[PDB]
Amino acid sequence: LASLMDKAYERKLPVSSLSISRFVDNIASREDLDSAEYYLYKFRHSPNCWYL
RNA sequence: AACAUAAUUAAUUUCUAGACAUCCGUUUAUGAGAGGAGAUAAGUCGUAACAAGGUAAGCAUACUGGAAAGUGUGCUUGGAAUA
Ligand SMILES: [K+]
Ligand SMILES: [K+]
Ligand SMILES: [K+]
Ligand SMILES: [Mg+2]
Ligand SMILES: [Mg+2]
Ligand SMILES: [Mg+2]
Ligand SMILES: [Mg+2]
Ligand SMILES: [Mg+2]
Repeated sequence: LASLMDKAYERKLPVSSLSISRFVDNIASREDLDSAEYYLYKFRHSPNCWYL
C-alpha cells in the first residue's frame, strides 16, 4: 500500500480515502505508526484531504 | 499522442512528441575582350545625291568594291518623253 500512495504523489494524482483508511487499519507495530504518521501528513496535503 | 485516478463538500491529471533544415530555381551587380551611335571639329580621299547633278532617282533583293557606291531582276514616279 505504501508503494501505491508514493506513486500517486510522484505523478501528482489524487489518493483515495479508502487507501489511507486501509493503511491505518493494518498498523501492526510501533514502527508502523511512524510510517502512517507520514502518510497521514501526505494525505492532508493532497487533493482529497477533505475526504478523510 | 489523447488515457488514468477520483467521487457521502468535490476534484486531480491527460489534453503530447519531432521536423518545419536545405530549396529546385529566379533577378541584379561585376566585364577579359569585342562593337555601335552621337558630338567634338581643322583635316584626308573621292564626288554619291540635289539641274536630264552631267549614267533620271528610289524600293525589295542579290552579288561586288578604299569610300561614298556599282551591276543585275521586278516594281514605283516622289523624272523626262515627240523626229
Ligand atoms: K548615281
Ligand atoms: K553628282
Ligand atoms: K534627278
Ligand atoms: Mg546620277
Ligand atoms: Mg559620272
Ligand atoms: Mg538596293
Ligand atoms: Mg561590278
Ligand atoms: Mg557589267
